[PDB]
Amino acid sequence: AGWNAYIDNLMADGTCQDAAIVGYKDSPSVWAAVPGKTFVNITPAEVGVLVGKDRSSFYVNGLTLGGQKCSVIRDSLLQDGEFSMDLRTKSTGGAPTFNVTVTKTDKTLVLLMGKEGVHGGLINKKCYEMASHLRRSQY
Repeated sequence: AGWNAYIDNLMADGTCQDAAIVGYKDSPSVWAAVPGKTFVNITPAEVGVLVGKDRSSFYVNGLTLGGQKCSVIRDSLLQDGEFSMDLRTKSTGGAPTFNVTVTKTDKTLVLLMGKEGVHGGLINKKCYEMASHLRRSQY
């Protein structure tokens, strides 16, 4: 329970602009998300591609989250040990892009988006430690 607590902790820093906890087994659904941003709009369909078996067009085609187009920098989402995927939003001529990290637990996907100028290495670190935290309550 209390999935909002995890979102609140992830957002306490001020360096992040979006975060969401999404259940992806059977019937994917957003369990907790930042109101009014992009992750709150993820659809079961996009989730299907994330935990998806076909991970080829990822590097050369990217993917989308809550409608937002993204590029894939690294994908170890299913590879054991790491369990995370690092993306960068896709922007227009000169629009600022943002770092995104997706981490997978037993039952959920933890997503985090940083603000402009925040290192990916940091978004990844916070997402990763948060996912580690949830697998302990067997989630």
